[PDB]
Amino acid sequence: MDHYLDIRLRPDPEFPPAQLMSVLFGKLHQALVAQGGDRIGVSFPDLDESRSRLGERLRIHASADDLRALLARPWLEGLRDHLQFGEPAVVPHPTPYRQVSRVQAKSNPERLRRRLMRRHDLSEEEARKRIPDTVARTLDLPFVTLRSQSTGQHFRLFIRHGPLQATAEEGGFTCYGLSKGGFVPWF
RNA sequence: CUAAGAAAUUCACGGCGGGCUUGAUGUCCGCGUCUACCUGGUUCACUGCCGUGUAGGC
Repeated sequence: MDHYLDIRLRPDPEFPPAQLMSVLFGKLHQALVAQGGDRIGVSFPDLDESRSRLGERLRIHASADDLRALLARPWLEGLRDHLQFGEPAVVPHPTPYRQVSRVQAKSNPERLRRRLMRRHDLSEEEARKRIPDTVARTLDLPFVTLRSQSTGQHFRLFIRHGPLQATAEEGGFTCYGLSKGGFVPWF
């Protein structure tokens, strides 16, 4: 979209940058659910996929002026000191097919044992013998702390930038989920 | 090529007993331990679509 807002976090000695990225993402999710718009894209530049750390930048995509003003205010609700955001400028158009989307993994076999026991396959000890073992525990690289709101606990969130094959531009949804679920123009 | 050249000391045994170390004593006075400080990077869970497996929500 043509309403991008790059945000560059100011270096603060008291706070690590991912600890503020989690608060920025939480305020963005809370005030993005609160509006009437449904598909508002979110992209993560400065990605650095060699040292396994998320970037210090963040951009939005919303095909309106009033909606992009609402989301310029939304991620900046109350903080006003740690963001140091920019101005909405006219975007270039390479669009190299890069789609950013959520992924999920299973590292707790006891939840699978609970689901096996108390929902479908009513047993006591067949569950612990049959499938699980202390092996094949997955992992995913970009972490977001993301404390919950509606009676929840601290749970990570993992995201993937897709294939950057520069051949064409396939149309997709702007956002599926909290922030991003589709393709965005990548710079 | 040596004050050279050689060589069986061998046997036995009862050290015994007796005894009052005694009393006496004033260690004793003094004292300033001060000063400063980010545990923090770090709670990958709960429960469900689902016969596995692998999609999703917060």
